[PDB]
Amino acid sequence: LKNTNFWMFGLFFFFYFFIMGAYFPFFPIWLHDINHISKSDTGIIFAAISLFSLLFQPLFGLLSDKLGLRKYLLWIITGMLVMFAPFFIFIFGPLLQYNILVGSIVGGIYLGFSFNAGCPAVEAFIEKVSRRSNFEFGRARMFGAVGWALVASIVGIMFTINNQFVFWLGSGMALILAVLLFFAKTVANAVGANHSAFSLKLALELFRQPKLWFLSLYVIGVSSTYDVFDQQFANFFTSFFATGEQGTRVFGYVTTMGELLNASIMFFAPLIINRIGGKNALLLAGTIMSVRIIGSSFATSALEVVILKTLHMFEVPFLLVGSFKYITSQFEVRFSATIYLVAFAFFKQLAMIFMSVLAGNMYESIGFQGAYLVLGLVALGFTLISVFTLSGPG
Amino acid sequence: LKNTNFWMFGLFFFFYFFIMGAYFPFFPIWLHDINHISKSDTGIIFAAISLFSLLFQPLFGLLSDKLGLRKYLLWIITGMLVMFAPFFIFIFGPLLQYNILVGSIVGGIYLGFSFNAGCPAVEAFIEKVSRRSNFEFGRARMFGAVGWALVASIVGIMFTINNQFVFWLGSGMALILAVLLFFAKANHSAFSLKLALELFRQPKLWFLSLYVIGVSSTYDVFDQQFANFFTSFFATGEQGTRVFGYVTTMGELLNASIMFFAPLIINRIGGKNALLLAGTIMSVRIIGSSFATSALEVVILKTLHMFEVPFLLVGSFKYITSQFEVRFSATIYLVAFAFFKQLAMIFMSVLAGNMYESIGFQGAYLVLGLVALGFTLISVFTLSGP
Ligand SMILES: *SCCO[C@@H]1O[C@H](CO)[C@H](O)[C@H](O)[C@H]1O
Ligand SMILES: *SCCO[C@@H]1O[C@H](CO)[C@H](O)[C@H](O)[C@H]1O
Ligand SMILES: [Ba+2]
Ligand SMILES: [Ba+2]
Repeated sequence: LKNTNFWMFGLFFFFYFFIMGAYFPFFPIWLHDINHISKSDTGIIFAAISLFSLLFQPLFGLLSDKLGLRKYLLWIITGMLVMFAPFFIFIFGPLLQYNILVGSIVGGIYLGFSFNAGCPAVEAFIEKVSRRSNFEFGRARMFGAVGWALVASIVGIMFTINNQFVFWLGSGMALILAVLLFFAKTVANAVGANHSAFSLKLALELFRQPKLWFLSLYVIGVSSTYDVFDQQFANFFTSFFATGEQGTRVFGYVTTMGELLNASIMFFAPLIINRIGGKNALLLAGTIMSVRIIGSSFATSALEVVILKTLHMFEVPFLLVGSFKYITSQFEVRFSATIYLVAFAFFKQLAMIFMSVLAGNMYESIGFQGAYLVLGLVALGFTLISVFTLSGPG
Repeated sequence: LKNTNFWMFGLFFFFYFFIMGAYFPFFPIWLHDINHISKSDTGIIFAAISLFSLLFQPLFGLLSDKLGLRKYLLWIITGMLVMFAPFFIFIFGPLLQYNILVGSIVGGIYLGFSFNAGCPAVEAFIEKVSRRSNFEFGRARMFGAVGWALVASIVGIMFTINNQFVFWLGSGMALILAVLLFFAKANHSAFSLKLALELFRQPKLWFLSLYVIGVSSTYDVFDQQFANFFTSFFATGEQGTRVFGYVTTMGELLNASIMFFAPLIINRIGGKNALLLAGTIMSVRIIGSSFATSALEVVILKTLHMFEVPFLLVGSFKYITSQFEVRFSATIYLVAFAFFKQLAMIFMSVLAGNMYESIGFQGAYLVLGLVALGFTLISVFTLSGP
């Protein structure tokens, strides 16, 4: 309402999703369209993205939650963010062009994990400040969602003109804006509080129950398959458009409009989830997941691929809250700590290391639409197996 | 549009007016409110400010224009700017508190002239880069005006909390930002003694000089310590700087908006009338400040400074352009606008500073408001006709 720390972190949510909004959606276009990198090479890039995510994400889930609460980690993340443009334009870009991809990927994910493994730890850090004060994390998260939307259109429109200055703008937002939010720093009943910790015996007891294994199979079979599908979908999407400018213009307009569609539906989504149930609503996401990949295998027009892109926005709430309420309804509260780590974060990244290579090589071999039928078949395949992930009903 | 040197120098306009926006408007408040310096002492500080300006400004007008074009001078200015905070917090601040003002003023203006005499030379150096390329100086100067406005509100709001870190921010802005702009690296006039001697032969200069000394210097001195007088009308110490921060920021947006449409007015009214209009609004503010009673009344007096500026910037330009030979313009700016104004401001700052200690702010404001309006009435007859 008037909380001084609220604006400190509300703008921090906005100015981080500014740099997040610049990098992530326009990352594959910057590799193929701009850096002229092949489909197999991009497959190697995204495999290394998932590898550093598998290493750094569990390290931050133990740090930020326990010792990291003293703002030390958040400064390190900002230290990398300050040198956003003098990395892509000066270090990252030429290392890829050097034709040695193996040498290049290592140095590439060192600044890459600040968004992949970095963001959940930053979102967990602002989750703690919101619980300490009056302001709610839900309204604080929405402050940043507009920053993701504002950039997506601005980068999409200004890309073909000069992508170099949009990168040169993001680094500045981490420099002139992020530091200002850092110098001005820091009996209670919480509405939602997750003060959890994990151990080897907690994980060993989690391995005793088959519930985890059937859940893991959905995370690997369906989710990882779909997550890999989106890694290089942008290049396939842009191809359907009249010009090179027409591709990025519409792709910029879609992620911006899609975010407003996502937040609007994610709002009314818990009402639906509670009536459908955790298992059934999770499978609702799996159908709208696989229908997009399998629909992409027969894609013919530009307005047809626009309709396919929006499906991703109908999918997200039924999997964000869908995964939450499943663990909440089918697992002990104490186990939730290992669950996110073991399945949601470890098994998903391990599957995404190999799946990204195989699909990346499939675009080089059988093409986009060719690979989409293979991945669309397996995602729908595991979705049909997920109907009987507990016991055979009657 | 896409000029690589435009962004390298447009941001240079922004990040300099960042440090300019920190120092200049909040300089008197840092002396009286913070350093606890008297009105007579501040009068001595501003006299030394005008003395180093009278010495360094003519030296840079000959350097940057001729030899200085090889970026050597711009590097020296940045060398002082890097040590902005380790000067005010470490050297300048204690020297004043060492209750020896004479010893302190000398060392104070060595970094002080980097903004007073420094800025016109920086604005002239960048005027040359704009002339060399596609991008225009008019749009490049505006790039920096937002930097002056962004800081003014940020310093005004954060001052009472910790003024030490805002100073610690400006020095870094010259360090991490200005150096990066250095790795990535028409008025062609000259002046002489005979040009200046031919200038003294014509009475036009003397009548113009009298307006620059009588009216302008009087008004410029008035603003040197007005901020302290303004902050007094406000509910708290926080209320003074908050509104003073909001006013210079809003006033800049009001100034740029009106200076845009101003040349249209000037060309219809004439050069003399533009100066006569600027002088009336100048003296009315000073004389109005002598009877000031409320906080929203002083806010209205502060905005009048923003109504005045275009009628004197372009007002002075078109007068020389319309009543003097193009060759003479080089000396004109040095002789009256820069030398006579600073010489008058050396003594006027001492006398007015001593007047606040003697007859107070409002008291001094009637003496200065009477003379400024006095010279404005004589400028109706003295100044060269339209
Ligand atoms: S750490 C949160 C970032 O996740 C992304 O958030 C944006 C904008 O808020 C969109 O919701 C994307 O779908 C998420 O991947
Ligand atoms: S070299 C600049 C001196 O002029 C001042 O510039 C600031 C920043 O834009 C404002 O225009 C002030 O009104 C001027 O005094
Ligand atoms: Ba949570
Ligand atoms: Ba000029």
